[PDB]
Amino acid sequence: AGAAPAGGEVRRVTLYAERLAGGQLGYGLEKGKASIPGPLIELNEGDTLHVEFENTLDVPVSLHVHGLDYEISSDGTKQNKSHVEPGGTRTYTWRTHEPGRRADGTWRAGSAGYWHYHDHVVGTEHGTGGIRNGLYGPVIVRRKGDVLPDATHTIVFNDMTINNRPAHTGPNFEATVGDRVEIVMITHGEYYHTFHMHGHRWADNRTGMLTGPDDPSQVIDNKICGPADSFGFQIIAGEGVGAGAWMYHCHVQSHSDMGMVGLFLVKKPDGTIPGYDPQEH
Amino acid sequence: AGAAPAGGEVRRVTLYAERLAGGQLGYGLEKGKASIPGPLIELNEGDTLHVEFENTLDVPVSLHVHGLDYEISSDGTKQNKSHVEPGGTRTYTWRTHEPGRRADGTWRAGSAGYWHYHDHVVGTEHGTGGIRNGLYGPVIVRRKGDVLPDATHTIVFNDMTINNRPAHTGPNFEATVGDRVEIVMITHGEYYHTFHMHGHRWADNRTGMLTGPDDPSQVIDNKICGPADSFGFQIIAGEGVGAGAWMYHCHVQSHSDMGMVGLFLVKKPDGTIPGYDP
Amino acid sequence: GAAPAGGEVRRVTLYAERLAGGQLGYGLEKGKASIPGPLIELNEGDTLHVEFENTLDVPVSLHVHGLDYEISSDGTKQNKSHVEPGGTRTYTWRTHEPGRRADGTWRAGSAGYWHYHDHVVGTEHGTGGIRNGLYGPVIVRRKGDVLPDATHTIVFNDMTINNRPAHTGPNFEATVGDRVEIVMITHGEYYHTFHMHGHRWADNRTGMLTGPDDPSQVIDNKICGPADSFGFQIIAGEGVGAGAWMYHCHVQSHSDMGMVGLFLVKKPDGTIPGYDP
Ligand SMILES: [Cu+2]
Ligand SMILES: [Cu+2]
Ligand SMILES: [Cu+2]
Ligand SMILES: [Cu+2]
Ligand SMILES: [Cu+2]
Ligand SMILES: [Cu+2]
Ligand SMILES: [Cu+2]
Ligand SMILES: [Cu+2]
Ligand SMILES: [Cu+2]
Ligand SMILES: [O]
Repeated sequence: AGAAPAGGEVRRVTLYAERLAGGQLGYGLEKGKASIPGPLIELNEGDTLHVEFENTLDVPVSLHVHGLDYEISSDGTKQNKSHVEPGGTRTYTWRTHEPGRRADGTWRAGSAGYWHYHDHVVGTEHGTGGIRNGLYGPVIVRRKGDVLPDATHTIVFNDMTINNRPAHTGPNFEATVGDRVEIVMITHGEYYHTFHMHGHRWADNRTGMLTGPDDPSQVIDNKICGPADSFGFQIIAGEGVGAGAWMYHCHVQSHSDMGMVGLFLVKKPDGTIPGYDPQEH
Repeated sequence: AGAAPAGGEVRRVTLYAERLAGGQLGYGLEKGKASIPGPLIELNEGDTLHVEFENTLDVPVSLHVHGLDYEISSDGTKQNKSHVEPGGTRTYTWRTHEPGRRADGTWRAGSAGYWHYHDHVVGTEHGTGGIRNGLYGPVIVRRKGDVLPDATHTIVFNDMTINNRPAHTGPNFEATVGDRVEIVMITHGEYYHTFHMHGHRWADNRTGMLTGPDDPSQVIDNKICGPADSFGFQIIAGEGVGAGAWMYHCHVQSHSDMGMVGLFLVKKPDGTIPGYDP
Repeated sequence: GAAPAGGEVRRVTLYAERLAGGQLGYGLEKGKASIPGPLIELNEGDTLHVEFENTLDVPVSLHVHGLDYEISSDGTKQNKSHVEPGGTRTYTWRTHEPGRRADGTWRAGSAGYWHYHDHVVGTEHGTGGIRNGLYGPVIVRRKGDVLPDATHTIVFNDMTINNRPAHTGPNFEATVGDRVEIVMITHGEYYHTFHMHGHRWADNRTGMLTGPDDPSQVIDNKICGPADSFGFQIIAGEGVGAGAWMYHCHVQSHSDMGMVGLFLVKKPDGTIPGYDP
């Protein structure tokens, strides 16, 4: 898909918090297309995003971002009078920025990386009940020259669920051998977990690729993660291992048993998966 | 900026273990002056420090540090007769070393970082009564050319508290927009936590800040941590996000909800906090 | 000294058996099983065929982290690659050197501190097979890697170190100045914080910085949860001297209840000063 360009476009989008089946809550880019996870927000460093947000719930909701620049007005908390009342609208405003030398000669970390947004005022003032119900979603902020993927898949460990799904309902994601798949992995709630993928590995750093033969970042297939931790990577599907149904799961042993498990379906060029007996789950 | 010198002085300090109000145990720089956490001890790589310790409790205590060089005699553990009787005194010596190449020709990591000290002898032989009641403190060992801060603030997640404080008592931490703020973050006791800061982000490396455009240290705003973990960072306060009461909190949902929160009170240059009730 | 560049096809026989005391483990010969299992060491490019035998009365299997295996070597009941009671199976592991793709991007190497474990006993994620000790280490070395005087594996399995009864180590001995490798794996149900007295290491691939432009953190305390694996190499007693150098999980209760051990660093004349158990 090429590579990211340099940023600096004032983007704007519409966001709504809606009720979902089963008492669940979610964000969507249009009324009635709310999902869990929320819609993937993607940005290039420099970009500015106005988020026009409406609350269709009977309770106040908010919209709070990790890792992006925001004045306190866009804090998204009761503490800075920045929530959205029932039936209310409010425009939030996020900025990103590039790395660069400061006047004291110290490097200013840019805004790039794998981030998230969630609610901060439902249930409690730290968003506990809203986060549990599914008011969360991913934010990617690229830097110029970042390799771009063929696909992007978000995997939130929210307590003992994957993306609030029922135990052992995945989700599963598909690809084809060689694809540049990207994974965003976020964690929410009470518990710590350990994210693990069969047959694939990545570098523990911003992009999940090594920069080169002098990138000392370690190569893992298992990452521990806690509430609100976010990381991402990109892998080449089946690189060095082939097609097949490739397990991902939480490696905390009671958590894969209770069903924090899903499948990375990496397919041959003809769309088949060898040995994928769908009844092996 | 104005950085940290090279090291290699011999330094000396007096530290006491005391009871404070209501079952509290703590280290101080002089008597009566005990604090939780204990006093910040700061060095530059290669400095030797001679801690002249005195136990003022009616039970044994020790002084044990992370990451610095000490010889086995200054473990601060009962298991090798390093603890201190009630009323006793003992000098613990910690050393620091610069980075450098070795005998076999590999690079030997400097003793620089964000470290800590704690008791190892109260309640149990791993300091479980002593860690739980406040007998811990921060340690920073600066390299050469380390950027120096305007202020330093220690945040310790000691099981379910920040600095053995009551629930929902901060601490709160003040700065002006533009101040170079260093944060010493230590976890202790029983729970993993995940450290969070509103509006501010830092590098997951030694300094908390990147070396330049080839430093691949991840930039994060949320860090999982477990007992005896120590990291730290420098951020430019309200840089790119402005003045206001910026929350920091354990992002474990019940933990924040149960009071593991405090406010980073950041000022416009006139000493006021937009949107906050001072 | 230094590790070579890989490329051999290496064969080995592997056995799952019951141990005394009702546990389970892997060995290289029959009656020689161990918890953890034996250390498997590879160079980047090395292929290893694992001639594997289930001597247990239930399906066991072998599943590896890090390495390149085809879905046929997956080790899961899910992909029908577990081994029935009494059966044999060859699991094949490959490794790859790093290198730049036609992509232009940089492909990471198989090198690392890895581990194998059972995926089919107890449950279909090997929870009962890991619990009773069916686990063990792997070190894939990159061309030129430093090689040590010793390697020791410390597995945090729930609240046991190497499935050992509480407060019984294991202790490992060394002489001042030795180069000592530690493989640290965690398994099971709990998070942990692995800590060593008197010693520190780099939080990167090898546990040692490349030099003064390696920005890696230096630590002596690392939080790890089920299936985490890492390693390092420390110079024994470096700058700190001989002694009984304690290592433990740093969750207070976990240390209190026997997740402790010792790193016994001898003076060259074999004395460990002031040590008396
Ligand atoms: Cu928050
Ligand atoms: Cu989990
Ligand atoms: Cu948050
Ligand atoms: Cu200790
Ligand atoms: Cu917490
Ligand atoms: Cu300690
Ligand atoms: Cu698995
Ligand atoms: Cu533990
Ligand atoms: Cu596994
Ligand atoms: O696994």
